[PDB]
Amino acid sequence: VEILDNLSNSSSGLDFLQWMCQIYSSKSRFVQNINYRSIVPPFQTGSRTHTAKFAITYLWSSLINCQKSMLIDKISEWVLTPPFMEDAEVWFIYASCHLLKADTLSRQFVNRDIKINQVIKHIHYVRTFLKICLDKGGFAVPSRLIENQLKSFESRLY
DNA sequence: TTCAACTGCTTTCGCATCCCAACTACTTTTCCTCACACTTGTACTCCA
Repeated sequence: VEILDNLSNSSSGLDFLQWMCQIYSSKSRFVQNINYRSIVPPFQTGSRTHTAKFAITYLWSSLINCQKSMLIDKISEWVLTPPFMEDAEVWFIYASCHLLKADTLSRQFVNRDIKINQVIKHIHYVRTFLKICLDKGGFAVPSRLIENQLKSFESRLY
């Protein structure tokens, strides 16, 4: 919080969470037998079947940071690369990155054969990443309320 | 008097199970720093 809420010559905290998720990337299994001294899982380590909290804070705070910069392609290219096949929160973020492109591009700037179908691609990415998010374990989304927003992107498109 | 397998031959130079390692633990190597129980007088009166 100190780098982001300093704002003077700041890295805004996002290059430091990038530092955390580079050198503490460890897909190793949690051996669950040794007594643990000076480490604890739920806030500072990142084993297999547990995404690290600095990893998902790097995903939330770079989606929100990219929204406020209006580069979403570059986060959507990164989230593509790690298919965390053990959790639903990364897939909700990956579904929500495409919802933001499907939100931004659904203004149409007229009152176009390529402007149409690209939004349909992002709408179909949301409906298929939210489905695989909901098939996983516990991450309860307002899955009705998001469908009201995807249809609203298409009614503006028609 | 014939059928059917065993048969060597196509060119001409030069190209072309055992080991290791990871990280985190627990442990040993010792050396340094003090206390805890014991005891005789002395002190303050004790009873003669």
